[PDB]
Amino acid sequence: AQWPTSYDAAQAQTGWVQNQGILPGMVWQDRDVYLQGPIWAKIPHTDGNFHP
Amino acid sequence: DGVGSSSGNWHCDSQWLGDRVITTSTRTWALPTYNNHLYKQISNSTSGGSSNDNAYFGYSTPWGYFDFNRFHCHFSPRDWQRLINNNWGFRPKRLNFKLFNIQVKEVTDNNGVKTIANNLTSTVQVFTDSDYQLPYVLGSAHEGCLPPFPADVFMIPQYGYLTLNDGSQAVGRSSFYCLEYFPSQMLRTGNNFQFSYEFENVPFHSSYAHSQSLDRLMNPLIDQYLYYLSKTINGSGQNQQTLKFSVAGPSNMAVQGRNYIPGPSYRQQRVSTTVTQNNNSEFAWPGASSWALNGRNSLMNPGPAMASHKEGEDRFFPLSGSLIFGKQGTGRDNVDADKVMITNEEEIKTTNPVATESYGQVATNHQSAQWPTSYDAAQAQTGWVQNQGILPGMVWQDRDVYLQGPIWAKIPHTDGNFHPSPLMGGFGMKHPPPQILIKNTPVPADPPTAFNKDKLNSFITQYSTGQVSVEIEWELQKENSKRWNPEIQYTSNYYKSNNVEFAVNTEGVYSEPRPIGTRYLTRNL
Amino acid sequence: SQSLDRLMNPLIDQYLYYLSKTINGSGQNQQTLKFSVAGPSNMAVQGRNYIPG
Amino acid sequence: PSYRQQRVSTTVTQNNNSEFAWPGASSWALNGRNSLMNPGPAMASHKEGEDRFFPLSGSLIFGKQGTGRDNVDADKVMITNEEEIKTTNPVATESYGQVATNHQSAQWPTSYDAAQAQTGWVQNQGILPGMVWQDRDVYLQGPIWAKIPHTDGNFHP
Amino acid sequence: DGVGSSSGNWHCDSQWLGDRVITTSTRTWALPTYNNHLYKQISNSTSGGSSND
Amino acid sequence: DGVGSSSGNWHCDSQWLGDRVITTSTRTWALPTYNNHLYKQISNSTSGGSSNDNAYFGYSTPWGYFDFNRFHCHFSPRDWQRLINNNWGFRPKRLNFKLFNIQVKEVTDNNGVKTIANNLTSTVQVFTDSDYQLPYVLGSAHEGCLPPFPADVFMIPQYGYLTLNDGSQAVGRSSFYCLEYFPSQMLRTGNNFQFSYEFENVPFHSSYAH
Amino acid sequence: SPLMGGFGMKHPPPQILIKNTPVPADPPTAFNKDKLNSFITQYSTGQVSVEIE
Repeated sequence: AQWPTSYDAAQAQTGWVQNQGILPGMVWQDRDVYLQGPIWAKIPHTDGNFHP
Repeated sequence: DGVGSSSGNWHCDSQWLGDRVITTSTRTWALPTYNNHLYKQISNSTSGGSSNDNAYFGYSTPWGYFDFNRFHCHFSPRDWQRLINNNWGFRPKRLNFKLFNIQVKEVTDNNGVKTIANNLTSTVQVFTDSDYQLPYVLGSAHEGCLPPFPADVFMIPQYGYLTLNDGSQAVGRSSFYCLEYFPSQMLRTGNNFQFSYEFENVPFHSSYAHSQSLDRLMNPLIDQYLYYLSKTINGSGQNQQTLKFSVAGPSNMAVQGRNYIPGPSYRQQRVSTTVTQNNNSEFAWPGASSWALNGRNSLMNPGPAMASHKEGEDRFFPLSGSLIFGKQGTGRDNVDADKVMITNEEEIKTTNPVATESYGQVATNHQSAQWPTSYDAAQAQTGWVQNQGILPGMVWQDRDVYLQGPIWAKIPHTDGNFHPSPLMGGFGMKHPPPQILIKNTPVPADPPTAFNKDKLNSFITQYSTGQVSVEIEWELQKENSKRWNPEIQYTSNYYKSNNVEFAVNTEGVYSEPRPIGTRYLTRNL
Repeated sequence: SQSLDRLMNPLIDQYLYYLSKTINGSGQNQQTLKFSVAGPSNMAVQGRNYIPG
Repeated sequence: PSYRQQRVSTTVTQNNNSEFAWPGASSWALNGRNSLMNPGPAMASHKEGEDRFFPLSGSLIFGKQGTGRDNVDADKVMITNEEEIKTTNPVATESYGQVATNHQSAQWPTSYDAAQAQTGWVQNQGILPGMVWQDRDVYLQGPIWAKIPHTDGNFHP
Repeated sequence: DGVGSSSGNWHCDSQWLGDRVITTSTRTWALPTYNNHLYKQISNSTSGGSSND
Repeated sequence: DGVGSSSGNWHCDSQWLGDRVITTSTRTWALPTYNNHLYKQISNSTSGGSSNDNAYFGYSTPWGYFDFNRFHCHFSPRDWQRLINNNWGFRPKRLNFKLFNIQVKEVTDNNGVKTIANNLTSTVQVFTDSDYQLPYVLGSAHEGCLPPFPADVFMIPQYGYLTLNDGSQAVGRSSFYCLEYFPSQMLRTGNNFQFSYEFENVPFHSSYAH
Repeated sequence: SPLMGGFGMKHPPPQILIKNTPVPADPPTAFNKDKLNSFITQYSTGQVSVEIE
């Protein structure tokens, strides 16, 4: 709000989130498979992965 | 049945054992006739022309349901104090549910005077959705729970559900459920109903606060064997670039290397309880920080567990990042701040980011010196991180539970989820306690003496009452801390007052004066 | 057959409050704090346990 | 995942002629206190073909034998580099990628409404499904173990 | 008979098996007094003069 | 339950043995609805401005209690004469309590005329504070005991208790008790209640003069 | 020994509490979260027997 001096005061501002990573409490569905689509894939042999 | 015999007993107490506590609650309920025994399609168009964000399509059913998904339904205030002052964690194990002492009454309203009489031959239908084949509405923090005070008589809420909508219209994928399509038994006089359920394995709720912060886990006496960049120029300037490194360092704890980082964040607008400090503009929706789904904006209600405010300022709260309860007798439309109770998660500030602050800063360019040409050279620039997703090495605490807060929620049946702890607090399960549906069996009035194929729409006015008992066994996690100084404990204030806290007033109205958390004891890390 | 933002009971209010007004309107020094119950008519601001992926 | 770090060159003449160790540090805050994002998420130290660049605080820096403790030169310290994990982890001093920030549209009724496609830089990216990464390497002079903080939740501790 | 006891249950569902399906339906009925407990002879003449058909 | 069957009997007499006497008393009681099923905070301020000596703070409950803590509740005047004219001392040993023949009535008061009818499906809740977890008010010489004459019908008194007070105000140490926080069972039609108790060892009362 | 006369005990005969179970009147057909304050006017009567040796 105002408080000592004037220029310091500023209204609430928001920004757009174009990319969002995983957060706790998130839920989602994986991509659908198709009759012409692939069946399986090999998970790369790495130290870590998420939802492979 | 009969004057000299009952169909059920008292059963209202709490038993404390070594590592277990068993709570039993008994209440008296009243069940009216809902929707005149009809299923009705409902939508936002039936309540005027609203915005796209509030459009819905669903059905209202003549059934009622039992709700005890709140902690005060099972713990007395003193029992809650015993739980939170002596245990590091707790979790439900199994529950027992009983329905008994059914009484069905019929009402006649002729020429003004109203008469109520017993209807001994009427029935009440009860079933449990143990296969989770119906929409689950117990995880939306709705009213109609068992009253916290055992002496109160409560009304059973009406069951309704929503499905897919396009504005106020439906689509072919929308589902219609008839609750009479579930097994129906024939009952005699004096019957009772009961069933048991076992809670699936859930983690203990963290009913403690951390005595250490994530950025202060090092030894304050010993240096690290790691170096950090401390100087880039000698100072003065023309061509003074250099690279100097230093050891950190109890005197430079900020730049020390660390193994773990604070959990995820999602920026919320900051609101002050001192109204003169807020901006002189209407910002509740404009600065709400919401999320969108299929073109519909939904408020980011509490959301990720984040610290409510920085240290030394409890007058600030996130716009929609905290649970807000209403005081006893508080209205429902545009009430003042003194009529509501705003919770704060200040305990988790040791591991979770502040809800009204940026997660941190990140580099947004490549600093470069002169090199061929001049305009190409640019100083280092950073940008604010307003939302940060999960990163490896992240740690966080979940939202606290409250005496007036919800207990459990149903995890949506989807392909994937991450850390399915309910955002309003509690235990998230794939198979939560099943919904218990109840309804009065319709009793038609006198039909005409000539056959008519239309369904009957003239019934005897009836309602039912009875007693309901729910018993839940909880597992306890004891504390074995080596802390020397005394801990912080929840306690009542000795100072005199007109009324006793968590009691009834002169008019006989029970009230809960403040919200009670669970994080009073402390532990390291 | 259900959306993540429409999992609540459309007939029963929540026991949680949300900030609904910050000024009385007109202006010079009109800051205030008003809270409300949501609310089948205000499903957007209801508290929820899970969020989209 | 990634978390942008400032890029510093071992060739001092290539760096900006200004004092930036704290100002461009890329830190995180807790209870009003700023703490350096010391090494942090495991990310590739530099792009291929340039080992003269290192992240500001994204690498373990050991001291040589007999090295002092206050304001020592670069030749007195040993800067590690995680160049091996560049096959799966993002470069520490680069953006994770680009994302769309608007709706491209053609003409349609009126003119000013029309807008070309625009993209923005992603400086920090959290965990997403289908992500894979390698953890930070261990060293002969490095630590062996650590205690996971006793909290309600953590990810990949 | 009695408030605490019923004489019948829900029994309304359908069970699907390999080569069999079992359907169960339960409804509530109302039965009035018909014809004032009398048997009555009826004919087309009692409803006017109709055709031979 | 039923016309042809009762749930309890006469049981009103006194048996004299060698060194023991057994007294049995049966009375008919009436229990109204107290406090409109509410718990109410009470204090001296609610009854005007009294002196500091009479200040109090407590609660009134919708419960009633049974009182037989008077000698005429068990001894007839002739039985009392037999006791005091022939014995140097006496003391209680054990007691048996029974509640039976419960009848719940509902009252309708429309346009003046009052009608009373049976409510066969209603229940009455009874419990004993065998752990002494509630304030004890039977040792204050209060009214509401069983009438000395067996033929009299009496009203069950309302239960209330007091706690710590500072004038008409309360303090943090004050306790609030809810009687519904005790075990509650589901009852059918025609039930009865009974329990036994053994008196702890007490000295004989000196029923003599020196 | 009680000053008004009699036998003083640490564990005297326990208090026996009794109450009529409330029976609410007809509730409204629309849900309301407030506790019910409309009950059927009732009272109870019976017999009590106490035997002391």
